[PDB]
Amino acid sequence: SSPGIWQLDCTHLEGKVILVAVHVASGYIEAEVIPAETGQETAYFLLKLAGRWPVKTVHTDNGSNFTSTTVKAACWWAGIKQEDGIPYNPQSQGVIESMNKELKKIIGQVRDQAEHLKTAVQMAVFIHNHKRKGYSAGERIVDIIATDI
Amino acid sequence: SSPGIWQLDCTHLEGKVILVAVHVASGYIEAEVIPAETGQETAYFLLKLAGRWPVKTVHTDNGSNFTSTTVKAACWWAGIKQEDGIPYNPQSQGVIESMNKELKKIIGQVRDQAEHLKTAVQMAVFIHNHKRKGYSAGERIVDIIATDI
Ligand SMILES: CC(C)C[C@H](CNC(=O)CCCN)Cc1ccc2c(c1C(=O)O)OCO2
Ligand SMILES: CC(C)C[C@H](CNC(=O)CCCN)Cc1ccc2c(c1C(=O)O)OCO2
Repeated sequence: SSPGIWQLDCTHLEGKVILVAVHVASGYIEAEVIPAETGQETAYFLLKLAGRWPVKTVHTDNGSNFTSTTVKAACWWAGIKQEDGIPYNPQSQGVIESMNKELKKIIGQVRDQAEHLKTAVQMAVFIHNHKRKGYSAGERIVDIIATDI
Repeated sequence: SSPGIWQLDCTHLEGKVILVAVHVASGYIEAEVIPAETGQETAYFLLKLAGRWPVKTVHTDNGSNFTSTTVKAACWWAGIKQEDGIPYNPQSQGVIESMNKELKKIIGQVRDQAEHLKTAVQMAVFIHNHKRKGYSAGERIVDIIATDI
């Protein structure tokens, strides 16, 4: 069910890891900076996400997170169906690749306004979610979910 | 105005600080655990919040955060109108007091399922936002904002 489908995405910058969740139908994102991708960090990120939006299904970003007993525990706790992130539809790869490039571009544009990478990432999330393309990703996710309710 | 109005709230547990943002019209919350309330932490919290929901006005929780140059910078950056949290309507105090008590109750109910307080707080956010009272706070915030769009 489209309103509840999210995709995990992990990208790298400044020797750190940026963990991203994308709401597939809208392009809306949430992101955090972590020292490295672990099952524990991914699990905690999902708990946060699921308390904020009605997360039904998550396409996990890799096999280690898919396998992680802590990720499995969090998905159980939060009522999330854990699925693989295998792009059966092959355009899914390019969309995420493009989003990572786009996010890094925005991060570079704001980078000098913040001391810490985590702050620049949140500024980039803001800009991404507010950008009109016409509705913004923030507007689309709200409309999609409201219609579903 | 109503769709974009949030209230900051700071409460204490286990020698730590729980920073809460409440969407006044719906009762929907976002929360984080921090070692202590500083302007820096409050500012960062607001940047995160504003990238995720259309935050127009924030009733700050105290005068130190209202005054903080870092909080002011974040509100400027994110297009947030910073206001005081003075309850001209005196029922506002009791509503927040009650929410803090309610949150702590839920935290106590989940506390043994997580090692770390921050995790229990996110579990409590989840339970709070999903609880049907009939719509949940999560459903109400989405409806309110969608209608506004
Ligand atoms: C709001 C922005 C224009 C300036 C804030 C204040 N920053 C500055 O004024 C310094 C910018 C000069 N390079 C950024 C900020 C807010 C809150 C934080 C931060 C940072 C950050 O700088 O990363 O770290 C964690 O908590
Ligand atoms: C999902 C929950 C039932 C179990 C997770 C795994 N926890 C356990 O199984 C231990 C439970 C001990 N009572 C909780 C968890 C997930 C992710 C984290 C955590 C914690 C946490 O425990 O606080 O800390 C930071 O990152």
